[PDB]
Amino acid sequence: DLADRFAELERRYDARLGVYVPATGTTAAIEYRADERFAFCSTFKAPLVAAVLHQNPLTHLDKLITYTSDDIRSISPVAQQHVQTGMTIGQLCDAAIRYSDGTAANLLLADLGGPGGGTAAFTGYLRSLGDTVSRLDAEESELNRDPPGDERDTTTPHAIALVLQQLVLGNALPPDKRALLTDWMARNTTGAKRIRAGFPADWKVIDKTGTGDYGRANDIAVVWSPTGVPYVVAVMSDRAGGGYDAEPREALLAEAATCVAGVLA
Repeated sequence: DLADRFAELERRYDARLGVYVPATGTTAAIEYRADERFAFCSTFKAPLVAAVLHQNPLTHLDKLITYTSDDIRSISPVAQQHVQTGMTIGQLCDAAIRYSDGTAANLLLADLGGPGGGTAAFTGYLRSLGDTVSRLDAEESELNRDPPGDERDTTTPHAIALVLQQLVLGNALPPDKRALLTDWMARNTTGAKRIRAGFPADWKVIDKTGTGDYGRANDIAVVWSPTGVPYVVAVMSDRAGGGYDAEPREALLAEAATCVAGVLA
């Protein structure tokens, strides 16, 4: 059965794999370790942008945010080029999703306001959507440690898949805001070797990745069949057993996604 295939990927990659695909009118749910916790890594940046879209009118996307060198934390491919000029909220949303810009994500968290530099506001947003599992505790920083077993900054494939489904396919955002989220995810630059690589080229794929130490490698996606039928695919992985320096394995996520594609096609 399907569980056997995922368990075989775990054995082969020396990894823990989590998979969830919400049930639909056309498919039963796919679940493997779907209610086990995995580090968000950068996958929270997609619902983060949704929180920002939700909390403001769309005119807010043109608000210019300025910041300094002291705000550059973690890989920030876009934000590192605009220290002098600043970036709009919309530009930050773009960067946070499409380039996993950490500084962009921290500035969006700030834009949410409230305690913890926005991490509470973000978590409250998830709570609002019906997610009582996921939590963000910590801003982006390349100095962050997050050892296995710590519940901080974690979600579950089940929880994050239901969130993404509400955001992109459901009614959590009005259509004008929904379209921006979808488009940013559709033009992501970081995901070509994960879920995208497990689905035939005639499927549409939009996604948001995350990568971390302990071999952490995640991808959350919405896919559309060649006949236009959408599904949400969350695949999360780590290799806590190999320690801090365990290599993330994108191919694990591609191959999990291949299994999923088989069930859905």
